[PDB]
Amino acid sequence: RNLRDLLAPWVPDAPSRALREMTLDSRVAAAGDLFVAVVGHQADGRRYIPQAIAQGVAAIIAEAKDEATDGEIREMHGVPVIYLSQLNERLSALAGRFYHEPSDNLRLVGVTGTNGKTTTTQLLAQWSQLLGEISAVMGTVGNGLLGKVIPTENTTGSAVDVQHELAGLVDQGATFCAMEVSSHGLVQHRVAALKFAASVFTNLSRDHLDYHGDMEHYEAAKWLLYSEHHCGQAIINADDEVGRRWLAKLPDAVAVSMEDHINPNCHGRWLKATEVNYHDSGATIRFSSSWGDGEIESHLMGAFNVSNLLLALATLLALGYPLADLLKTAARLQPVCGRMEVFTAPGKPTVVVDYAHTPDALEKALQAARLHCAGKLWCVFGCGGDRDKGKRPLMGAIAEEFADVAVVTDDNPRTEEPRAIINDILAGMLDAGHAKVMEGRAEAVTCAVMQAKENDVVLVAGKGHEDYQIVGNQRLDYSDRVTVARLLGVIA
Ligand SMILES: Cc1ccc(CN2CCS(=O)(=O)CC2)cc1
Ligand SMILES: Cc1ccc(CN2CCS(=O)(=O)CC2)cc1
Repeated sequence: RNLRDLLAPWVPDAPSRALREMTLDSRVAAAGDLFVAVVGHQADGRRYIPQAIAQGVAAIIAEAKDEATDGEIREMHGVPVIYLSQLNERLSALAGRFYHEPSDNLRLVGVTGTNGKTTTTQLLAQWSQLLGEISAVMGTVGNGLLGKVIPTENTTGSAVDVQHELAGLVDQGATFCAMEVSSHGLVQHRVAALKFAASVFTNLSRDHLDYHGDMEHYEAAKWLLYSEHHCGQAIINADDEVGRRWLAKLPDAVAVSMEDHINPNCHGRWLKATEVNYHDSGATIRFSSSWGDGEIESHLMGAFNVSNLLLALATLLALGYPLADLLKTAARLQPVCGRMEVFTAPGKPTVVVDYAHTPDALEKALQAARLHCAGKLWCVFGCGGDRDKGKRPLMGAIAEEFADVAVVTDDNPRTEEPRAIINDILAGMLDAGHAKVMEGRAEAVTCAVMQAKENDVVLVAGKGHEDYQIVGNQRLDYSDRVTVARLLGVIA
């Protein structure tokens, strides 16, 4: 890594310096590093140029605004300081070049939208890996090779971090990466120089866009951004209103629908579910497409996961993965752990474990579960103690309305009186007397599972993958998934 070669596309006469790492943070900037001094909200990195120099950085690249002209090479204490205009806009490209263009050394698929980003990302990574790739994910659940994702707990990734982490995955042997792209990330030019093989839009609609002008400006803002990016093949959910409008303007984009929103007259590429049977262990999805027709046995639950699966299918088809091989591997696609995760056993009720711990998520989960439920829908849940109490009666009302049997139990009561939490939940119900209350979560889960009929579905909500019950100050070892598996005579 040489400063001269790094800047060759932009600054021809740049000094030759060996460079170690690229950083925006003067605190971590060590000897031999390239320190990049940017201007943002409140913060001006050029402030810390002397500190970085004092810490022995090999070179600096700095926002030219007000202090210099574009491409201006200065020299401070023997260290090159090269100034670039609109440095925030160019940071992705700068870092891309520094890290040897990792997006040109694997197949990068970007996924954007409000809902289904995480799931669609995981399905892309899983499915590609089943077809022989070494797949990776980047997003909110974390970054890493499939099955080895390191959480992004409390770390906002800059344009440099994005390129760095992608290069990390390349180094680890990744040939495919499914990346969640946040609305904020796109606007802040954090993926500006990435060569996306495909861009997947789970939805383009947003709230607070009722005025024609606002909708107009939103669309224009986004369309502008996408015109500046290397998006590759566009795969767009046509069940979204904005999606459809965009599809009408994008003859090379792939239209994906499960609600009959494909318009055959355009002769574009398309994929649509023609019928779905939601059964006790997943969904049988019959589909037609410009690549051919087929039938997939998905082990994911609900209509939203049909959409997500179809988006991943359409994307991989667009990228040239053979339909036959995709069909042959579809049954091996699994849910994101504790996200509408189905557990079935011969002659037992179907049990779904989901993380849903808010009123909207609980409603969505129950609505999804209902589709697969020939008999009665059971809902086993509680609410966390020592947290906001407002959701409690709302979750009670939801359980009462969207389930047939509400089983109210404990869920991390912490230091709060467990029964007090339950009372708050019951308060929200029209007929609290119709709900079952059982304390001991394990006991409540058992109650539902052992009593529920063969054709019933039991939703166990609130924890998903979170393998503990916080009672008092103890993080006691407990798992909904393990409890359910044992009750069904299967393995979690
Ligand atoms: C430290 C780190 C955190 C997160 C990411 C992932 N990246 C976030 C920004 S994004 O949404 O524009 C594209 C994905 C990378 C590195
Ligand atoms: C998903 C997406 C990708 C690109 C664009 C902008 N692009 C401008 C050049 S074009 O008219 O050839 C094709 C559209 C918008 C949306």
